[PDB]
Amino acid sequence: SFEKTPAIKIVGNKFFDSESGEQFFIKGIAYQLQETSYIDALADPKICLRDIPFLKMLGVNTLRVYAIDPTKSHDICMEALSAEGMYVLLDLSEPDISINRENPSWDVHIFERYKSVIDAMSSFPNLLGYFAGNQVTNDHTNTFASPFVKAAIRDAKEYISHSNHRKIPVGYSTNDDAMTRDNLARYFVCGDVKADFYGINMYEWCGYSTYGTSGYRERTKEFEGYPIPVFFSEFGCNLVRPRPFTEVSALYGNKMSSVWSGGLAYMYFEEENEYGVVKINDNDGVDILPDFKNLKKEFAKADPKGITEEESVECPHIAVGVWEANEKLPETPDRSKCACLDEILPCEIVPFGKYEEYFSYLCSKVDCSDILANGKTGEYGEFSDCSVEQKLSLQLSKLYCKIGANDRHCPLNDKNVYFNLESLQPCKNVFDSIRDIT
Ligand SMILES: OC[C@H]1O[C@@H](O[C@@H]2[C@@H](O)[C@H](O[C@@H]3[C@@H](O)[C@@H](O[C@@H]4[C@@H](O)[C@H](O[C@@H]5[C@@H](O)[C@H](O)O[C@H](CO)[C@H]5O)O[C@H](CO)[C@H]4O)O[C@H](CO)[C@H]3O)O[C@H](CO)[C@H]2O)[C@H](O)[C@@H](O)[C@@H]1O
Ligand SMILES: *[C@H]1O[C@H](CO)[C@@H](O)[C@H](O[C@@H]2O[C@H](CO)[C@@H](O)[C@H](O[C@@H]3O[C@H](CO)[C@@H](O)[C@H](O[C@@H]4O[C@H](CO)[C@@H](O)[C@H](O)[C@H]4O)[C@H]3O)[C@H]2O)[C@H]1O
Repeated sequence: SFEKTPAIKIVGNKFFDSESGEQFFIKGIAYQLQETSYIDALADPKICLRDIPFLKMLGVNTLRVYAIDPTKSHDICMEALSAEGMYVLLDLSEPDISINRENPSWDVHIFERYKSVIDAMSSFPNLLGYFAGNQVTNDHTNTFASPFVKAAIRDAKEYISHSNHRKIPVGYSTNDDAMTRDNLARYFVCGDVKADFYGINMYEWCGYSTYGTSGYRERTKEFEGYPIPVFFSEFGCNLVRPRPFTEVSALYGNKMSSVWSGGLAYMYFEEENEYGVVKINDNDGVDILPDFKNLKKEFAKADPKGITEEESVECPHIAVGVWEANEKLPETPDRSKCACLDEILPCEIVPFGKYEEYFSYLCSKVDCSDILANGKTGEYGEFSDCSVEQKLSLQLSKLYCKIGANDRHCPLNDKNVYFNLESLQPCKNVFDSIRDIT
C-alpha cells in the first residue's frame, strides 16, 4: 500500500501531489552508506528499518540515494518509506558505471546500467525522480561532458516513455562553480532536449548567515522564471558547527518558496567527511549527533506557502576555455548494432591503464574516427556508442584485416585478446557496415 505517497507530477516549473493538487516541496536528506563497491541500504531491511524512525523524527519527506543495486529487491524499504510519507530521488549511475567527465562517452554499457535501475525502481509511486547525472561538468575545463549527460536525459526519458512504467521525471544535479553555473543551467533546458528538474549543490550559506549575505538572494533572482522545478540537491555547509541549518528558514520562506521546490540536507550518515546528523556505532545502532536537533527544529518550523495545480530556449554560445558544450548530442546507444560486433568481429578483447596504452597503439595504425566522440565539436563516430571493449575490438579487427594474414592471429599481445570463432560462421546491416569498414 502506497496511500500515504501519491505520485508526484510536474506541471510548469513546480511539483504537485497528483491526488491533492497541492504543490510539493522537498524536505529532504541524502541517505547513502559508504559484492558491489557501493552499499545499497534500500536493499537491506535491517538497515533501512533501523533508520526510517530517525528519518521520521527529522521530519523529512524525501531521501536522495546515489546508488542502488538493481539485481536486489527494494519493496520492503520502499513500502516502509511510503508508510512514513517519504519519497526517493535516485541517481541512475554508480561510481564505476558515474559518464566520465574527463573522457566522456554515452554508450551501451552506461545506458544498460541506467535501464537496469529504471526497471528495478519504477514500480514505486514514491519514486520522485531520477538523476541522469551528478556534477559531471564541474568547471570550465570539462564543459564538453554536458552533451553526453543531455543525451542520457533524452534516452532515459525515451526508455521510460516506451516502457509500461509511470513516467517518472528525469533530471540533473549540478555543483555551484561560479564560472559555469549560469551556462550549465541554461544548457540543460535549451534546444530540443531538457532535464525535467534541476538540483544544485548549495553550500553558500555557512553558520549564522542571511538571505542577502549568503548569496541566496542572488541565486533566487537568477532562477526566477526557470522553466523546470529547481531545488537544492545538497545543503548544509559545515564551516560552523553544530550546523544551525538557518538556511532552512530562508529556503521555505516567502521570498524563496515561489522559486525553489525545497532541498535535501547533506547528509544522514556521519562518515569521513563530517556531514552527518547521526553516527552508526560499533553495535550498528544510531547515535544522534548535535546537528540533528537543529535540522529537526528547522524542518518542523518550515511551512512553505505553495500554489495549486489548478492555477525553446537558446543554448549558450561556444567560447574556447569558457563553454564548450555543443548543442548537437551523441546518438542513442544501439545495443543491437553493438552486439553484432561481438558476433562478427574476428578479433575481440575481454574488458580490462591498458585502454589508453592500446588505443594509443591501435589508433596509430588504423583510423579511430569511428569510435571518437567530441562534445565540443558535436562530432560522434558511428560506433562511439559501443562499449569500450567493443570499440577496442573494432580497431584490433580492422588491423587484423589490414594485415590480411587471415591466420587467426590477432595483432595485439594481451591475455585478454582472442580470436572470435563466431566470426567465421555464415546483424546483416552491421556486417555490411563493418565489411564496408575494411
Ligand atoms: O570542493 C568539494 C565540493 O565542491 C562542490 O562544488 C563547489 C561549490 O560548492 C562552490 O560554491 C561556492 C560556494 O562555496 C560559495 O560559498 C561562500 C561561503 O563559503 C562563505 O562562507 C563564509 C566564510 O567564508 C566566512 O569566513 O565565515 C562565514 C560564517 O558565517 C561564512 O558565511 O560565504 C560566502 C558569502 O559571504 C559564500 O559565497 O561562494 C561561491 C559564490 O557563490 C560559490 O561558487 O564553488 C566551488 C569552486 O568553484 C565548487 O567546487 C561540489 O558540489 C561537491 O560535490 C564537492 O565535493
Ligand atoms: C555534494 O557535496 C558533498 C560534500 O561536500 C559530497 O560528499 C557529495 O558527494 C557525493 O557523496 C555521495 C556519498 O555520500 C557519493 O555517493 C557521490 O558520489 C557520486 O554519486 C554519483 C551517483 O551514483 C556518481 O555518478 C559519481 O561517480 C563519479 O561520477 C563522475 C561524473 O559522472 C565521473 O567523472 C566519475 O568517473 C565517477 O566516479 C559519484 O562520485 C558524491 O558525489 C556531493 O554530491
